[PDB]
Amino acid sequence: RIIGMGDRAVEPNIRVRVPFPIDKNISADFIICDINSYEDQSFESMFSETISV
Amino acid sequence: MWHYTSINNDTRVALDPKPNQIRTITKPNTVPQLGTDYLYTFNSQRRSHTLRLLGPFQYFNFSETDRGHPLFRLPLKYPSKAIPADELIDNLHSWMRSVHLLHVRSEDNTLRYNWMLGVYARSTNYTTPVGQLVVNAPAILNYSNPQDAFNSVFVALGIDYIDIPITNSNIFDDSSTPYNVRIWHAPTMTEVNHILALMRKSTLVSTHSSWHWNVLHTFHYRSESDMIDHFAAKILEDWRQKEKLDKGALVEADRVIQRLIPLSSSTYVQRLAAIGALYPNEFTENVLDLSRLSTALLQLSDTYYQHANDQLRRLYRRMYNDSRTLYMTQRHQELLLAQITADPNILLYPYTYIFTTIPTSMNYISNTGQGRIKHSLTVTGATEHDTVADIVLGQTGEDVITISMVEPMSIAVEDMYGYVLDTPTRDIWPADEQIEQKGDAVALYDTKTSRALGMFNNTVRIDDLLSPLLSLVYRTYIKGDTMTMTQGSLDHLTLCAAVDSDITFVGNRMIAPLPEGYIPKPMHRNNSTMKMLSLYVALKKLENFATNSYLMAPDTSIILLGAEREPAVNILRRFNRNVSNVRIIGMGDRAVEPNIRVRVPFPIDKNISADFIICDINSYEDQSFESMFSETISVVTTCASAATRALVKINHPSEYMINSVIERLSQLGGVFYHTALLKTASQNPYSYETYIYITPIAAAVRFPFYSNSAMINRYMTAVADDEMPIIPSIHTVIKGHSNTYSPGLFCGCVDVQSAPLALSQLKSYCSEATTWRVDSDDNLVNIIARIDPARIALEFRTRSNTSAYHEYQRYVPNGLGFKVRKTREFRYMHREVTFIHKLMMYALIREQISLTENMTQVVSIGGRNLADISVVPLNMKYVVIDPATRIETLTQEKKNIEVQSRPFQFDAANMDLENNSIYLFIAVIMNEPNGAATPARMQMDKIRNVATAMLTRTNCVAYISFYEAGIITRLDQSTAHKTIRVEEGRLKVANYVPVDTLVEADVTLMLRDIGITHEIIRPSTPELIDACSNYGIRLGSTGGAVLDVFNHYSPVIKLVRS
Amino acid sequence: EDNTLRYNWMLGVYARSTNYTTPVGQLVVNAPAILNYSNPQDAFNSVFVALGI
Amino acid sequence: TRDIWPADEQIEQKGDAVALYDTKTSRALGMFNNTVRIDDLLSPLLSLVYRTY
Amino acid sequence: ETYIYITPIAAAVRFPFYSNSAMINRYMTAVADDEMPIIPSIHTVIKGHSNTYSPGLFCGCVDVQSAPLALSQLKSYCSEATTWRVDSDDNLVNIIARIDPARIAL
Ligand SMILES: Nc1ncnc2c1ncn2[C@@H]1O[C@H](CSCC[C@H](N)C(=O)O)[C@@H](O)[C@H]1O
Ligand SMILES: Nc1ncnc2c1ncn2[C@@H]1O[C@H](CSCC[C@H](N)C(=O)O)[C@@H](O)[C@H]1O
Ligand SMILES: Nc1ncnc2c1ncn2[C@@H]1O[C@H](CSCC[C@H](N)C(=O)O)[C@@H](O)[C@H]1O
Repeated sequence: RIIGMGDRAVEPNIRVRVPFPIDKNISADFIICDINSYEDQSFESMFSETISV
Repeated sequence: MWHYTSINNDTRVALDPKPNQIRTITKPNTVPQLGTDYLYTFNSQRRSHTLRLLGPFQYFNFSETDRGHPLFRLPLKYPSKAIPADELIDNLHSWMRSVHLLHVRSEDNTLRYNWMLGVYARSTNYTTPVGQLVVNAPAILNYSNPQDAFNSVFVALGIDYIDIPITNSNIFDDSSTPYNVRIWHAPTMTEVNHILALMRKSTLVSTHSSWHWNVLHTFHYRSESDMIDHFAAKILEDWRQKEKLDKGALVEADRVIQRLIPLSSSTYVQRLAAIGALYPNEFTENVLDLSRLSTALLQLSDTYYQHANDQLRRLYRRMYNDSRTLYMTQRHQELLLAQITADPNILLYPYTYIFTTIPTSMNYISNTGQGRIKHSLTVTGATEHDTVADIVLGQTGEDVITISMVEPMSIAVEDMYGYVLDTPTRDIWPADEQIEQKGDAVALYDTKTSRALGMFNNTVRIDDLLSPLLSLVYRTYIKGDTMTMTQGSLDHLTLCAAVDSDITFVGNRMIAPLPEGYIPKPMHRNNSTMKMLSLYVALKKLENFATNSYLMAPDTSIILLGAEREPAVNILRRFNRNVSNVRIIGMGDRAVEPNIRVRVPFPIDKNISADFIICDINSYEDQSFESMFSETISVVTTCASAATRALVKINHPSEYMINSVIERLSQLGGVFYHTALLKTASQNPYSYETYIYITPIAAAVRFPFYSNSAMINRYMTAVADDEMPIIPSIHTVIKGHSNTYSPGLFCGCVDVQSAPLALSQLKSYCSEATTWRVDSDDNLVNIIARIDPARIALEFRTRSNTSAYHEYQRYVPNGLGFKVRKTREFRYMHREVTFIHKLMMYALIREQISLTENMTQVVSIGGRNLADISVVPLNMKYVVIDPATRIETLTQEKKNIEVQSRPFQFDAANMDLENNSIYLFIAVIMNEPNGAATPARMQMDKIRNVATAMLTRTNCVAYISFYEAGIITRLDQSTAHKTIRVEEGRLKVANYVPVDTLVEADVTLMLRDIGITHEIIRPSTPELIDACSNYGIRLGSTGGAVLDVFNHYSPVIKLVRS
Repeated sequence: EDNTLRYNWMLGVYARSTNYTTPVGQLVVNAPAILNYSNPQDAFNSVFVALGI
Repeated sequence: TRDIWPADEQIEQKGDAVALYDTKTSRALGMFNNTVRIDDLLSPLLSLVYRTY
Repeated sequence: ETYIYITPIAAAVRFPFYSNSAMINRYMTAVADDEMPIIPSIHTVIKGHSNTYSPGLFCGCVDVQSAPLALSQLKSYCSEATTWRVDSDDNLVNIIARIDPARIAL
């Protein structure tokens, strides 16, 4: 099973947010995260986004 | 201050061959043989013949004399490929052979040959004064410096300008040109100012900022309607050149600005020029760019006129009225300042204007590539809704959206054949309970099983599930195959259903040969053959666990008692064809040769005899119990003595029937018999059709009888007529935050303008959704949504609607997905057995909670905000106690939800439960907080310590679920093990880590001296029906055999004590 | 532009196939927008009132 | 390599991140960043073993 | 663009944090705006023993009669060079040379 998710996705990729509100029960053996973008925001707000990922 | 950089260098000027090499690159190209230089692709559009010559034969116009004669005509008028690849190479060679230009070989190494003007004269046969000049003196076309190339052909003639038609790249598109160009005589800077002021008030002309050759030249268009096709073509390029510059890179496109500048023009390109000269915020693109573009940009220009917003409109209107000057943006202007000082004496567009206000973007995000986007909606957001519209949709069509149901599924190959064996447990049949069980069978029989149960029984069948796929490996069989290997599970499969005829094996592995011209018919399978082929296998599995047999030793006899006339015999005969001498006999009370028509058992004589008997007797409605019983019981006792290892079939597994079957065997036969019933796959789920396998003991049987009856119990749960069939349906209508909708799903289409209006409301009923646009410029968006009671119970808690309008509105227009062709949607979805088991877990507790006098709070321990359904009423507070979960937003919106971020414990050290708290203990009393595995002696304390406290706490029910031991061996002898695998010592359900079993005999006994009240309630059929009906979920067929066993051995113990 | 319209297939192809010769097939030449309807039944009510048949 | 994060250097490292972020990395560094990419390096060859296939 | 791989220890980690930060340091060397983008270019011109040329490369063609005249001067700016005639009887020789600061300083 190879699943794909993101905040701009298209079937069979599923369009969601990160982390996303409660429920939905994400689960896997491996996760590869490539989150980032797309310009821009001040440091005090950017930090809270990077650290939350 | 970024001031990006670039390299500006003429790209046309540096194409012209040398004056002494111009000889080489023209005629002497007969030595080489083309091949890769020119570009050719062919489409069966049809038709397309894009044959395009590249440098140095690009921008080359063709004379009408040597155009048609040599080549072009005939190759085109095949027309339909055809068109051998040899034709192009050999024929194009023939053309390029006979061609040359007039020139003079020079000695100076710093000369260049004018290509453009040279080929212009040649192609016109030197007819005009411009082309005749280069006949008497062909050395005029040699120059050492650009610009000075043309200065020599205005002074020598006395003319002011030269007009020249353009070149079409495609050499098979023989049509009139869209426009032409005109080159003006202009030496100095002061001349350009004089000419461009003269270009005004004249038909239709244009320019473009800078120029190649350092000499003024302009464009002249044919008609007004064919100008916007050229403006919209250049504007598109400038948007790409500044895309790489604004980020910062290296480009080589000289000129700096590609945008065209309309001089004397109409009124359609003044509107178009304005919108293009402000670099709109098409990011991501949107716009509807692919097509038609020429009309999409006209709609775009209408946007900024009123939009969006302010000084953006003003900028637009400051360009609409003007459109006479070149508008630049500081940074982009600097490129000209950087290169105007690098080399003096170079012409630029006199009239420039600089502005620094973009200012900003929205911005947007979207995509325009094939795809069908799924959505996942939530119950919180940053917006506030109150009293909104009812966004109505209707009409699906049958072309775009097809609605069906069974559902069809997709599995493997060996998984088609598996079974689960049960085992008796009782050793005595009381004479006081022998008439108690009878009364249950008699009273039940009178009224047939629930009408609601039969809503799925004869509605869907195994045939409709497996056949669809089973007849696709038929197409695979044809022409194609690999190593097959006799005996294997693949072997008898492709021998059976795929091929009516026999199968020849050569090497025990190969499939050969091929069907030359005759196509062998697909074996016609039947409803009464699928049950027999999966039982034949089970029969061989019950004999010996050793795998890879399936074939018998020579001189073995098997007889079937059908179920005639039915095939099966032919299938189990062709399979045993190769193996020496095997006898497969078929009999029944409706049979046809080679099947023998008889009765059962049949009067004396005839001497029936075999090694194995498979009985499928029954039917066909109807007769009263006292007469039916005597028929069912007479079948068993006449197959038990007919063979040594037979298997029989009974209806109504009611615990009376099964016990009367054993009773009638233990008395007659010597040394008793050993009996055990079983289920197999492909038996039509929830059909209460069990099978009884009979073995001649091996000594003396310990526990012949049944006690609680686990597998049978399924049957003994049906009830008489009640309420209604339920039945899912469609709505095609949406209210805003309004309760009361029937289970099912709904779909339609809405205006893209109010697409995100619908999405903001769908969150109240469902979590999943699917959208797509049919075509890029239809503006209609199709929507499918599915109603789940798992979200309804979470939506309508209080009054807060919120939602997130802002989030979804960022899709319009494009970004909702694009999908062509047709698509089919189904009704009953597909879920495994890990999910359905839980749907029965919560369907049970819901009945128990919503019945008691009074409640204070419902408490769950472990989960993802799950088991929300079951909390009744919705007014009731809901508490979650788990170490890991998401908090805040969901708990802030007055949902009466609260979460404690602490690990619970079961030591009776700090217990505080109190009046009316309902605690759930799902799976959190098993393994560790991380995901390891715990002993079986450390899980008992999690009940002892909860009870110890509960003894003093006022009537406070605790709901606890735990695994029942005995599975150890019950799923070890079985053949179905795709899931619910047992790792010798531990149960492996789903994922996690395999967990230890709990000895039910000890767990029950140990609570008879500490605890007070402890009732064990197991989920039954009624919970299965309600689960499948509300959610709309089919049973997993091969997982259905898993459910009706796994379900039983997970007790839910209710500790309701005061 | 309205997303809640449906095109009458049966009547449309009937007229086309007869070269719009009959009064019923000529009606849909001057005004081909008559074949659009939002509600069944009302599809046909428009081609009896306009003809008088 | 480190085992302790000093509480006196936790705000010294912060000041470096905050002061640096404000101004994007060197313009000269970006002369090669978005100018050349892996795609332009490997794809040329990667699509020649396509013809081999 | 670095990546962070995370593993659930196996017992207790010794050195979880970073000190000098070697791989990260690369990032922490960028500065604000300064001078110029530099950018290589072409010259198509040769002076005899005269300093001050912009980095990059230059090329063209000369009369074969004065081919070795150019070669005697290219040695001042570069070490590598490439020449070829187009055709046997053109008498034009194409020259490509590349400027190296490893030779300028010598
Ligand atoms: N939690 C989140 N919030 C916002 N955007 C997210 C996200 N998780 C992933 N993304 C997406 O990740 C992207 C970072 S750049 C990703 C590369 C880009 N998708 C490409 O195809 O080249 C953003 O476009 C963003 O939409
Ligand atoms: N002793 C017996 N008396 C009556 N019918 C018997 C019988 N033994 C077998 N049968 C037959 O078994 C059938 C039960 S249903 C069998 C399935 C059916 N033949 C089919 O092809 O789908 C009855 O039709 C009955 O004719
Ligand atoms: N002290 C405690 N008491 C009860 N549950 C606990 C606990 N500590 C942790 N848990 C929870 O028990 C769960 C074990 S795993 C349960 C299945 C998992 N929630 C799923 O959705 O698939 C974990 O989710 C964990 O959050």
